[PDB]
Amino acid sequence: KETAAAKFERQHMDSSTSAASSSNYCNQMMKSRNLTKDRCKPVNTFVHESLADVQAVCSQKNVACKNGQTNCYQSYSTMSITDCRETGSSKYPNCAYKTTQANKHIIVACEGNPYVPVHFDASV
Amino acid sequence: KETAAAKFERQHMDSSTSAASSSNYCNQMMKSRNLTKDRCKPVNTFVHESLADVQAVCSQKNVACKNGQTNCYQSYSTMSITDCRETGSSKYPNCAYKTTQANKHIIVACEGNPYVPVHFDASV
Ligand SMILES: [Cl-]
Ligand SMILES: [Cl-]
Repeated sequence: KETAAAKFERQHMDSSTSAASSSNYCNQMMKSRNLTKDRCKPVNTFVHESLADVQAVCSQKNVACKNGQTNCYQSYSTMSITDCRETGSSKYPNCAYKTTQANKHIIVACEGNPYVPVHFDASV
Repeated sequence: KETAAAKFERQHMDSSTSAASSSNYCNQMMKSRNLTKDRCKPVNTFVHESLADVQAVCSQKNVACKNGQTNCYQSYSTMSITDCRETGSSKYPNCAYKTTQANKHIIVACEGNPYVPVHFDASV
């Protein structure tokens, strides 16, 4: 079974680009990160910063998570991110995503020792 | 019982300002919109555009909702928004919120006739 930290990395980290460079970024990334296996994951955000920078958010601003838990942290700085969301034309096994690039603060839930990101809560 | 459309308006519309003008905006708005009754609502976004402009999103870009439903729409343009999230010092009945102002696309779930916003899903 995948650890929570490893699942966060697979679903939400893309440090190898500064930004989404085209409308096809999401289609490609959702497939390659194995997020379209038995169904199309409806919504998923990738963060274009180093793993270290994202891990560091866990000691930044403590804020409530949408679900009411208190282990969420908001990045002090904006980060480059890409939101991927299924379009109307999307139908498994032919998943289809809209790619929206933005520079926003991220909010992650953190857990464990080491205390690292385990869920992507939202961007602001 | 409050209708879904009316609840969306109360929780998410603030057309009377162009933007959050101070760190105390959220404390004031969460109280006045009755979002701290029996407990502090952990997270809440206010949109600083006209009601008409937000309603119009329901005929803009159809995208998946985070929960997998297909009745979400992403605004074509960015809008002025303020995210309110409880801080560590927050303890009912003394709720305390961090105010974060941003200009971002909004994503809302729409329902009904008229087909209007009933949930705020996320901002991008
Ligand atoms: Cl996500
Ligand atoms: Cl919200």
